[PDB]
Amino acid sequence: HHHMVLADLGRKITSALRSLSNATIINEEVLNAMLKEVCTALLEADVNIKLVKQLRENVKSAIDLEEMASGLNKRKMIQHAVFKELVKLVDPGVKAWTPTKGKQNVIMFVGLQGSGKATTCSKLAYYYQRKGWKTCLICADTFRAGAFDQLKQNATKARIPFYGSYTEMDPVIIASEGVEKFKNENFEIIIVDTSGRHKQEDSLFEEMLQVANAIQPDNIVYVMDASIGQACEAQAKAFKDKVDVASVIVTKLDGHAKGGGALSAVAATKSPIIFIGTGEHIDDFEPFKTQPFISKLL
Repeated sequence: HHHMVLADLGRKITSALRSLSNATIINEEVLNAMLKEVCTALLEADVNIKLVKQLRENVKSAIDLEEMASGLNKRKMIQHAVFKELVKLVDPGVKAWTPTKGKQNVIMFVGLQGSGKATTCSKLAYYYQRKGWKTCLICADTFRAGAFDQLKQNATKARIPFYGSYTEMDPVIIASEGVEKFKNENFEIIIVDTSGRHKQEDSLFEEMLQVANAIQPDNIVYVMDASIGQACEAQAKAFKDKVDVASVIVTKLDGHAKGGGALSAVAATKSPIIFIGTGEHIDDFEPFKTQPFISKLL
């Protein structure tokens, strides 16, 4: 109830919908003033103006205040048209990849520097661990001088089987031998962590494709820092074009107003968002279901 990670965006939208429903008479002047408050609320959440303009057109096209046939309550329709369009804004419109029970699902992780990818790997492995999946963790991370220590102690947190090496230098052979070990051990969720000290987007795609060709994963997850706002559009579009199955986890949605713009930016690229990072705890991780996400927002 507006305790959401997008609460400041929620307070502004509800007040616009609350003011509209409480209008003595509903007309186009009251409707236009409501969109102005919502369209501004989205922009202050760093939503791209192109997305905010398209939202306004979709709302006015769905509403036909001039010819209102019997039985229709406009005020309640005005609010759902806003609600229904807020769902489109954060929905990629593409069915995400899901693991198959009884099969062996290899999932590889990629992410830039300062994205929380290393800890986000632990949350997904623990997520499937509480759901009854036989899960594991592989740290194919080279040259972080502590990436394996972080997994060694983070896998300790959720008692998750982990395989990695301090000394071995090729990430391709660490992930391959890691997937080979756990595949023959009948694991259903095999999570491979790649290196996180990548600053530019091209350096990520080199290691990403090196490790992917060897282990042949069933899914590749891009972990994005939402604190960059609508600038996620460049990252989302680039990563999706260079993989077969693309999925995006968004972390650091809290502590900044740019979270709502990052979600709509990745959704605009038609990249499936599969999970949310909302804070620092290990159970602070939840899948991205758009309709419950927007309904609780309002």
